[PDB]
Amino acid sequence: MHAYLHCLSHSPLVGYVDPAQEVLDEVNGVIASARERIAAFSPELVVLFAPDHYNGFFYDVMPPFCLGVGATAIGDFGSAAGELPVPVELAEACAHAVMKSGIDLAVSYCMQVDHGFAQPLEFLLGGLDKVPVLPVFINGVATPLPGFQRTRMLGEAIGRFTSTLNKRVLFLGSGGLSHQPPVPELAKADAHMRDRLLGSGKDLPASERELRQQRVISAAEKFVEDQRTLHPLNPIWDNQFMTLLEQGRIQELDAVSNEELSAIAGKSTHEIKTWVAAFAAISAFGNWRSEGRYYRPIPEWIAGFGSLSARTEN
Amino acid sequence: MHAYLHCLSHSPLVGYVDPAQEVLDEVNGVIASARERIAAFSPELVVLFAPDHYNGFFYDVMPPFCLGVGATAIGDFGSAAGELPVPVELAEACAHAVMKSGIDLAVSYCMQVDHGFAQPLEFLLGGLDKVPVLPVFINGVATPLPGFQRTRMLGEAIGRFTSTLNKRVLFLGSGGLSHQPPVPELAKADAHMRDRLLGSGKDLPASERELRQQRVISAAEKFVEDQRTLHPLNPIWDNQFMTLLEQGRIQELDAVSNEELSAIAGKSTHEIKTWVAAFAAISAFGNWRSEGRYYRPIPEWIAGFGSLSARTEN
Amino acid sequence: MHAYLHCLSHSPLVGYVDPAQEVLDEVNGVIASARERIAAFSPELVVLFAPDHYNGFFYDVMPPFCLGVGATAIGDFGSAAGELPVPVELAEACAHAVMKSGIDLAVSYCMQVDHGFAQPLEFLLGGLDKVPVLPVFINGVATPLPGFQRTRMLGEAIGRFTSTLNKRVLFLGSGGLSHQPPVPELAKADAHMRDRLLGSGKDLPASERELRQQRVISAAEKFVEDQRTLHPLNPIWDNQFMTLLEQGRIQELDAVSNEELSAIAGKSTHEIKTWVAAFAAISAFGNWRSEGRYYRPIPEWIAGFGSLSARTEN
Amino acid sequence: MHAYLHCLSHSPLVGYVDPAQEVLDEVNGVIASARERIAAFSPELVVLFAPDHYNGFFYDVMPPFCLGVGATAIGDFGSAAGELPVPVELAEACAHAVMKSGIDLAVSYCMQVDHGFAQPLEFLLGGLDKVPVLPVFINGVATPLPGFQRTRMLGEAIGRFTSTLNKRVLFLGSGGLSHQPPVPELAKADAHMRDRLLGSGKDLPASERELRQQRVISAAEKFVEDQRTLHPLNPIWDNQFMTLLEQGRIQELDAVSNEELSAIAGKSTHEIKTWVAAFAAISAFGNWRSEGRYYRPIPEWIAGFGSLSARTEN
Amino acid sequence: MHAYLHCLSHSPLVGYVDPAQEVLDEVNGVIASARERIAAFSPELVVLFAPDHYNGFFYDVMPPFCLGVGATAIGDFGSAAGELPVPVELAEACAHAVMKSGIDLAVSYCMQVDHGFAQPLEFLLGGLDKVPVLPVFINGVATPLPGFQRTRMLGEAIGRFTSTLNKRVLFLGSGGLSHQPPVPELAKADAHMRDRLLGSGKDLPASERELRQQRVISAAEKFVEDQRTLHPLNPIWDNQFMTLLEQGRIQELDAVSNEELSAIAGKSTHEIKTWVAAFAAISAFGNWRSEGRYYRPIPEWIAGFGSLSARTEN
Amino acid sequence: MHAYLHCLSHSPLVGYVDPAQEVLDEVNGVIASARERIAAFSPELVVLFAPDHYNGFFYDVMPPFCLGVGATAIGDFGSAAGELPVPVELAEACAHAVMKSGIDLAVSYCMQVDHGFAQPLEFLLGGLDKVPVLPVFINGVATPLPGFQRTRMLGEAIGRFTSTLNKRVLFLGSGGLSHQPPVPELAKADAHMRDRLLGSGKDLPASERELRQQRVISAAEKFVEDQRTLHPLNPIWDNQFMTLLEQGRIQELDAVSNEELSAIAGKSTHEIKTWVAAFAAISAFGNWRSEGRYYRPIPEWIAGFGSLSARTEN
Repeated sequence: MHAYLHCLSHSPLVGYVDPAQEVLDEVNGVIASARERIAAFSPELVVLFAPDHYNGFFYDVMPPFCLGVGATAIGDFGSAAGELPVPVELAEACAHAVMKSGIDLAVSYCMQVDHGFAQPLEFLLGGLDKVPVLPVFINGVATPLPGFQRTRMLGEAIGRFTSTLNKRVLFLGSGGLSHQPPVPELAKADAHMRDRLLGSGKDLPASERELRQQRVISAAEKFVEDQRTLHPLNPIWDNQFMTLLEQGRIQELDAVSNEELSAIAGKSTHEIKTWVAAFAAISAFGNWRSEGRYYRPIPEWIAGFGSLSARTEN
Repeated sequence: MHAYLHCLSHSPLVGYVDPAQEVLDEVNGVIASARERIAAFSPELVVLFAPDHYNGFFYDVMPPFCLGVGATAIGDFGSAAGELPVPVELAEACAHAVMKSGIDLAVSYCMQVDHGFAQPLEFLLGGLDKVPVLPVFINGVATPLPGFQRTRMLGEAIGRFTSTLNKRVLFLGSGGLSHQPPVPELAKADAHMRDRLLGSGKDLPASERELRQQRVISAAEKFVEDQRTLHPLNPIWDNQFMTLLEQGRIQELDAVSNEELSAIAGKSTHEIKTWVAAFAAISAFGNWRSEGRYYRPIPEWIAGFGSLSARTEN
Repeated sequence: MHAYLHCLSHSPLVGYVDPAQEVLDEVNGVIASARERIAAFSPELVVLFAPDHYNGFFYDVMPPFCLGVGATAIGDFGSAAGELPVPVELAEACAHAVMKSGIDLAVSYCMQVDHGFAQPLEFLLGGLDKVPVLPVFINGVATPLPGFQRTRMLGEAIGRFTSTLNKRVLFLGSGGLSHQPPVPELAKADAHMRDRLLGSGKDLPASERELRQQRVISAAEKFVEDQRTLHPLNPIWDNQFMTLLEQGRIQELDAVSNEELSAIAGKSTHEIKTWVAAFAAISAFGNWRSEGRYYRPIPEWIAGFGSLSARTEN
Repeated sequence: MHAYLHCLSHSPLVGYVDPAQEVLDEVNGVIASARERIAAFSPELVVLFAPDHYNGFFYDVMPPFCLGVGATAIGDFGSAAGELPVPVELAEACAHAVMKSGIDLAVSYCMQVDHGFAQPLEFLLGGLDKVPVLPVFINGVATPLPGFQRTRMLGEAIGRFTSTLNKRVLFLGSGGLSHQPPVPELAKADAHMRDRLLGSGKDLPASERELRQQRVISAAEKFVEDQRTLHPLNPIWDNQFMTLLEQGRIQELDAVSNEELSAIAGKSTHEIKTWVAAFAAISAFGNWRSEGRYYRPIPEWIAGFGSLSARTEN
Repeated sequence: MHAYLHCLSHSPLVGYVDPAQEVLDEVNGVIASARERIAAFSPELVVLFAPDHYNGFFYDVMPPFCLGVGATAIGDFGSAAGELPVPVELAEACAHAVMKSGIDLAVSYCMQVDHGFAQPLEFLLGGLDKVPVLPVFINGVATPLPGFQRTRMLGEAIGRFTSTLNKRVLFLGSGGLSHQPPVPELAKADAHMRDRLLGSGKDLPASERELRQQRVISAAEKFVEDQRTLHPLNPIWDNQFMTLLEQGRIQELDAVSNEELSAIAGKSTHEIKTWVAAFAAISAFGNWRSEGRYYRPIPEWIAGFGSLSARTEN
Repeated sequence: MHAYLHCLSHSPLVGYVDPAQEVLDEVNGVIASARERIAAFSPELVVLFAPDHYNGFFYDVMPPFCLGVGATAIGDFGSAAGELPVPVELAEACAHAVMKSGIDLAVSYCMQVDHGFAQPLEFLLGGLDKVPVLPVFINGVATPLPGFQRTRMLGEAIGRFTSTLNKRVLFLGSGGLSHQPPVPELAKADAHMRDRLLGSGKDLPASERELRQQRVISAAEKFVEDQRTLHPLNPIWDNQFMTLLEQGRIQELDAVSNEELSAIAGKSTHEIKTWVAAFAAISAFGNWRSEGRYYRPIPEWIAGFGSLSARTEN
């Protein structure tokens, strides 16, 4: 059995607000190197964990985990749009096995996904339709939120299921590190914002999407001006987190509460739960080891960019 | 601490197809007696487990468990319609505590409910708005389905949470016993039926609702003609199940697989999972004992009608 | 101690309905290669697990496991007919030891067997009378059925018994993978079909045998036309099953219920229980390893053909 | 829950060879007293363990345990003949549950039974058709034989299953104590005797039945002449066995091997395994206590007559 | 051995901002009743847990727990001022034993205390110098903060130590329930505010004290105007907490993180840790039971007033 | 991960009272060799455990452990004076993690330190500002005192925290071995000495500092005259202690009570607790080994000079 893992922050701000071009070159070089490593691995199946940003899931129903038997990228932020090559029958078998294993997993047959699902596929495989995909959505914005413990459990379940497919599997994690975009809050939402959150946000007009993009860009530029306008980045905790992952010590993450993490690093950090899931999955394939570790704070994009890869040693 | 529990089959066929009027009188007498016992108990908070019949939850997102912070009865089958008195803040606290306890529970702020939520409230409390409610939906129709183990876990979580509210609590279970209405299947669904299941079933026209009601009535009359046209009722398993509940031996239900139960009693039986949840909850209040046990097969209504109650011994 | 194991689907449809001749050549090549490997091993004793198809066991008495002290092939489907070289005294000792070990095993002194016992012997050893045999029948058609747990237990018992014979042992598994021939059902059987199932099926006239063969052939051709006329094949589950066997993880099969498997793959799949027994047996000889894995779905023969071998590493 | 148990030796020699008439009166008085106690209990369901004497089960297939979904008494020795009121659906559910529990239990839809099943019903209920019955056959003549351990396990399984029927249950044990009738042996059987044992013994002519009856009568009279012509009775072991049962210490019977018992008391003693099963069953109903203990050796009938009863203390 | 426990919110706003006078009367009645119960108990030693409000402990050194061998009330808010009758030698022995038991406890020989230590003594004993005292300070304002686990451990240590003094002991808890006064924050503190926090706050001029009092009064009046200007009160969590204490289930409080509590109820809630300590202490005296439970939210005083008492049953 | 450890006695008497100059040369050679080894290691972060001598901590508050977020050396005994390069944010994260781990740790933002913190930095790194520092103060003079058990626990907590910083870490221990300077005692302190101990000792005039220095020098010369004027040195226990450390057997130090050690070696020995902490820390980095062991009693300086180093084996 063989397995390859890669986790990568996603940049909604690509071509909108940009840092010194040299840094951009370094980032692109890292991306290309990872892409080449994967192409060398030549995967057959792609498992993709990713969060959403109020595009398909809304407060009409908000599950902690969802699995997309049918998915479609809506092409936000100029990202790719269209359907995704999901192996329906395999997906249904996976859902059945996971839920039997003791995880409470919603399913969906027409899922709407955004750049959070698009960018990793484009950057790492050069298109949406290259390889069969198993999109898995993890809530990371709307409280209450799943804890680290359950996320690890979910990762292990999917890992043990896929370990018996006799294929070469690639796991992706698409959550950025500590950062804070200007995300609306339901508690302080007005009537219209509440209505958008409740389920009318599937059909946002292009004007509203552009307005939200401008909000994100302006907040990012303000964060460039000062890190205290929002939660300043925490390089210390980022390095802590990645190092904990590398040493294979995810057990120790159970001790952290959700709002512990919210207080330390800011509420948008919960995206990183995707990473945890990914790593848990690979631990079901026997021993392994990491590589390609890279990190860099970026004032221009609120995010602290990071990337990591791991590979099973057969 | 004090707690009262009651489980009762729901009859969508009330006034459409009817048995010998004497049986109807006996049923109504049982209902009235239970109602009087509850009124004697004088509850302060009502926790209500119930299934759906493709009215608010559709294959756009289908969670195994959902909790309704905001709910509204749509008045199907001539049942009551309108909003429900949900204690918002209490509901949010409950959701937080449950999910922290290790259960993966979706939430919703605008839930659509049908007779499955209406009839028990009307019959046992004389109206929707009498007491604060905590509506909890459990999937029982669309595979994959939660197992008995997880349902018991959910019940225990809610039970331990509510045990510390220092109130008098009433638990309701609204799932009928073994039966089979003519429920559409997504696997064999046509394009239009699939579209209705995917999420367009929230806005079914009155013509479609009447057509579905006529389908149910006709299938019920056919089942009256013969029990082999569909799955014949299994009185043996019904009595087995109730007796297992009475003796407080729900642990032994873990050994049963979902499609074990489907094969033995027919796929519609999964509704009874609500009952399990209810009983698990009351076990968190200390010792207790049952009463009011009653059961009777009914050819006219596909269901095998049943009812049960239990009470904590302080 | 030395042991060799081989499992192979049996094709009642050989020369009746046939696929593209190239596929036939590939199949025969695989068979010949396995035969040569066995001939290299040069066994002294053959333990043979196989199912029946209503030929000697009938509802007069239907045991879950039976051991044939005396056996005779009746030459169905043009397969070989005649007696089998059973080492009587060794067989009786085996039965005694197995039953002492805690398995409830019927015995028989005049067993009637069909192609399910003939084809593997002919194809792998070139005749019925080449080597001493221990025929063991496992029920796989008439409910209730033994579970995976007990089948594994039986395999282990026979394995530990034979491990002390100081011989070179060959284990055979003769159950096909997921498929569905047109098997009669006692529940829906008419008076005559019920009478045939009850015990009068030992003396089926050649006309009835030919009629049943024609039923099988016609149903196979219909299944060629469409896989939904009956249960479509499940390549996913087949590969799952074989991979689980190869990694030596049969323990995880205990979690599957009989009608779990029936729902996933179709009721005829229960034949594969033979395979499980075989593998369990070899695990009693110390460490081992697999080889020769091969699989291919075949529309023409309802079966999904498969084959596997394993060998102890002394 | 309520349960009553009774075990009683069966006398094939009633009216053929008789002891002093006073002893006969005492025996009949004991029988009548037990009958009255049962009639006071007023059972709803009867579970009946009994052995056979080469009348329906023959070496074509010989299971250790069998359960009769359909049964018929053939009226041997002038005993009653006709069908038995078996609750088919309940029987099938019982078989399913037992086999799931981990016991390997054959089933049969047309079972032939003899006086061993008739006499207890006539003597204790006054007819075959008074109450629903669950006939369970236990092998006690043809080696290899089930051990005490497995018999206890079977009893417990049936007990826990029936405990949830919410009925009043009566358990019967119909095996005599230590004795030895002239039973043919397959090992020393001639060609004709072997053929009769193999399966042609279902249709024994009345001449052969009368010959076998005369053999039994003559051997009984010889045993009257001397207890050393066959195995002499062992009153010590009989009292040992009953006392062990009364104190609820059946666990200690596991240490006894089958041929330990054969050597101590004679090979026909294995019938008493029925008793063990019965007692195990009642232990699943909570605490209980015994009564009516009675024993007496009888030279005239080879058997050492015994009888015992027990009752749950609610 | 005998022990009495009482916990009571402290009101810095007494006579500054006042609610409806009837509520004031009810509060005073509760206080008087508790006082009478204590006077009936007639204690010999008083253990007093209380927080501070930047009056003696400052960021020059900020311990999690401190024990005052010598203490002095500075008479803030018009509360009493002067020394406290501390049994020096007993105090030193207590410190030694506690630290030996495994708790890391600072000590101080000249401690400055404020109304948080004064009001309970005046209200419950009618003066500072009535009974010997053991003042114990618990940090509840300056992060990082001790968790519930360690606080319980501290309580148990003191409890077991005092249990062997052969005296009648009274435990006091002086932390208010959920509320939020306008407390300065070091992170956002200016140069002067930081200097005051660092240790120059021991000698605050009367002008600064009056300014801080006016800040508290104005913030309280604003909170009267709206509960969202600061964190609104959480009656649900208050009742949760008290009920958990009453049932003797403080173990379950370990699962709560500090900033869990901060998020749910507001950062000032940490005062209630005193209560936990108190209860833990009494658990070292054998069984006990509660009484006098009382609670009431008050808009006028930001606090949600509460009071509770418990007593050992000898 | 990589870690280097070094422990070294501190000599307040440098240039005041001196031994034979050859011994001085040997000491300086050892110091230089250790310095070169460290410079080869090239550390990035320095964790420094050290005691105080009544310079910043006084009986106003005396914690067992304190962590200095902000520190300043006051230049006693002619040692260096000025600020220290403390990585504020890293320090706060460390404090949070340690206290969460279950250690009760005070914090301070303006800490005053003396030669006990200065000399090791100057001698081993050539200045105060070379590397980031984490000053940690351990009480070793004022009873009650922390035990060995808790000190080891503290060391382990800091070790596991720093192990995930992905840096190269240097641990320092700055406590001398068995000795006794003329330290004032609070119990026998007069009014003025008590006032100095209570907190007025932060602002000791240069005259008082010179007087205390002269007291130390005179007591040292008297100890040169005779070792019985104070507690004579215990070379046996010193070698015992170092050997126990080298073999990695610090667990066995838990059995020693504080005043056990006080009786054996004299009350000033408690300084060595720093060493214990250091070693515990390094044990969190995996295996390691010691070197550079050196010891020598010195009559002239009351101390028994010692030095030790250890290094992780990657």
